[PDB]
Order: sequence, then structure tokens, then C-alpha cells
Amino acid sequence: RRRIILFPVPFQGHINPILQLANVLYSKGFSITIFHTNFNKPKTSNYPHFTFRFILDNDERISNLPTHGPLAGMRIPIINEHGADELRRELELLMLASEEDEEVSCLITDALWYFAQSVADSLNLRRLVLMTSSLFNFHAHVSLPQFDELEEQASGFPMLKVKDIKSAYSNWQILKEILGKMIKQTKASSGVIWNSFKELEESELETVIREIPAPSFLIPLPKHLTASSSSLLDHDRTVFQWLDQQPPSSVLYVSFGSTSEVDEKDFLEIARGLVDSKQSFLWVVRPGFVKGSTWVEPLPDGFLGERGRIVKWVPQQEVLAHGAIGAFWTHSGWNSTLESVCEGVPMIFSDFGLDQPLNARYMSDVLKVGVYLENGWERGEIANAIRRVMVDEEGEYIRQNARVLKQKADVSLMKGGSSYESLESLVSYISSL
Ligand SMILES: O=c1ccn([C@@H]2O[C@H](COP(=O)(O)OP(=O)(O)O)[C@@H](O)[C@H]2O)c(=O)[nH]1
Repeated sequence: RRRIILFPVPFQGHINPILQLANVLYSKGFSITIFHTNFNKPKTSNYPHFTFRFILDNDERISNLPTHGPLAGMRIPIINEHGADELRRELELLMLASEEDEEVSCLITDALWYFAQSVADSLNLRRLVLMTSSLFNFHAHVSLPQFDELEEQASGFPMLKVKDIKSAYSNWQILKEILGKMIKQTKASSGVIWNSFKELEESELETVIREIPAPSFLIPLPKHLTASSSSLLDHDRTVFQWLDQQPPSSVLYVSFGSTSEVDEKDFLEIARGLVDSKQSFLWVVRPGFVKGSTWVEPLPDGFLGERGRIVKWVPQQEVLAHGAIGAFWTHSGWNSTLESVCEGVPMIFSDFGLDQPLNARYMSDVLKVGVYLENGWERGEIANAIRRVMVDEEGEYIRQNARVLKQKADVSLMKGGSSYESLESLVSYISSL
């Protein structure tokens, strides 16, 4: 009796949170249509209860781009600057074809689809925005003019060091423009859904209240459901029979997300830090991860030994919840970070720029749930980080913080919790649009 249209950005880390939201909203009585590009499409047969519509790449034009590297997502700007007419065409089709007693309540877009705002306005259709990065991260964007007028303790941001900012915003006419339209149009939206929870980013709520005149809602989506049904790669599910053989809290999970890439100098250094830590590890290396190779070709044989295993892909949150996991070495993508937080797993942080440095520093020095490794890649430093989080008594407090943080995330979903009442408002709000 009330349908919601959800249009994600076709990259994991963007597909994952939006389909989590859609499932949650489905949990609350709404119908779901997903607008998706054919590129990077998820497995629609995992969502029998969703209707999928494929758009904007079907009859191609400027999107005959490469499918796998740092230059896909050039689709993002292209579609932003050229997709408006098709989007309006497709939305109008769907609103024609519903109704008997089925309105369309709103359109929820990834905040990167800033072109969607004027399209929805043109159809008198409320639009809601979904942020896939943190509130802290929005607090640094919407402060990127004090930074410009000007190495350690960033002025007006004691959380961060200058290294942090100068690595985060190091491509800054490259995405200056589209980062700002993004903000411009989520301010002008009818509401913003944030994938976190109030007690995770309490220090950041004031900014969001004062910068964004639309209502905000903080929902830790990974506490509602994992993102597994929206996996673009196939799960290596054999890891769990191997995890069932390990003692509790004695495996380090290692994974640098869906898009990062490292050059062989560094890939072989990470291996040795793993071996040098003498901890057991389950290492996800996406085929593509390494400069030179397809998968993990520069790796010698048995080099990991009896304690190491390597795979192309897992159901990450489910692994983070297995009792064998004692720590998570991550590139600090916001989804991974939130998943590890919601499962109570402490982290070792690396990063590849772009919100990742700020996620790492916030979890490292504010919440104190991990060790920020990046002054580079060095074996002994890597081994020291793994052991301080996993074994050292010095790091008992980080492990303890991780457990309490998860409890805070659990409590927030209970009646009178921040996340509970946030979701309750969101449903109420959408139902009156
Ligand atoms: O082997 C893997 C590696 C990662 N992921 C998921 O991929 C997403 C990556 O999102 P994130 O923001 O952390 O990283 P990004 O790829 O955007 O840098 C997370 O939900 C992970 O749980 C997964 O399911 N299996």
C-alpha cells in the first residue's frame, strides 16, 4: 500500500547499505523497487520480495568504460551529468503503473546521486538521501574551507592530524566539484539516513543538525541484517569449517575492501607481517588486489604456513561474528568498520585515502577500538600491531572497548534506544510523505 524506490550506486559498499535499508523498510510494511545500473548489478534472484528495474545503461553512450578498475565510477559523474532525463522517464513509468491503492511514498538515493534531487522535485516526489560514509566524515567535508586556508594536530579538529586531512582530501579538484554538489543536494533533500548509531558518533550530531535542515536518522544497518545477499562476488564458504577448528579469539581477519589495490612491494610486506605476528589469519585478497598479478601470484608457496589461509571473498560480517575471530585488519572502509564495531571485533587500521584515514583515526583515538598502523607497511610494525590487539595485556583495553561498543550498538536497537526511535521516526516520516 506504500512503495519505496531505492537507487544505489553500483559498487559494494554502496549496494550493501542501501539493500540493507530496503530490507529493513520492507520489514516495516513497504514495497520495494530497486533502480540499478546493469553494471555491477547484484543477484536479483536473492531478492524475490524486491522488484528490480535496470536503467541508465539500458543504447550506450560514454559508459562503454572499463568494468574493473579505478576508472569505473567515472560512471558516477557521467550519470550525474547526463542521466536526469532517463531517471525521470523511468520514475514516471512506475508511478503510472501502480496505483490502485499504491502510491510511491518517496525515492531514496545514494547521496552521490545528487542529480536525483531535481528529478524528484520535477515529479513532485519526495527524495531521501542515504549516506554511506560516517557523520565524522561529513563533519570534515563541511569544514573543507577552513582546511584550504592552510605537521600534526589539525587546527579546529583535534581528533585529526594534518597527515589525516592531506591524505583524505588528496585529489581535490578531482572530486572537489562532485563532493560539493553531493552536499548541496543532500542539504536540499527531504531527509538523510545515516548508517551508524548515535553513541558511535555522539560528537558529530550537532554538525549534522546544523548543516542539514532536513531530518536525519541514525540506523546501524549491520545490526539489523548482514549484507550477504548483495555480494557481487561468490562466497568462499569453506572458511567456516576452518574457523570451527580454531580456539576463541585467536584468528586475525584481514581484508582491504572491494576496490583497493597495492603494489607488490607492499603485498609481500603485508604477507611477512602476517607470518611475523605468529597469529592465525584468514586473509581475503580480492583478485585484482595486487599490482602485477591476477590473484596472488607473486606469493611463494606454503609461505603463509600452517596459520595462514587466503581466499578471494567471504561473507564478511558472518566471519566477523564467528567466535574464532579475535581481530580485524581492515582498510577502514565505513561498512567494514561498522560491521566490526557491531560484532565487537577490534581492528588494526590501514587506509587508502578518502574517508578511510578519518575512519581509522576516529576509531583509533576517539573510540579506542583499534591500532592505526599507517605510517606505511613494515613487517615488525605490522606484527606489533597484530599482537597488541590480539595478545598483549597492554591491549586488553582495546578489546574491552570493542565489546562495550557492540553492547552500546545492541542497546540502541532496544525500545528507547537511539537507533530504535530513529527508525520509528523514519517509518512515521515516510508514511506522511
Ligand atoms: O571478502 C569480502 C570482503 C568484503 N565484503 C564486504 O564488502 C563491503 C565493503 O565495504 P567497505 O565500505 O568496507 O569497503 P569499500 O570496498 O567500499 O572500500 C563490506 O560490507 C564487507 O562486509 C565481503 O562481503 N566479503
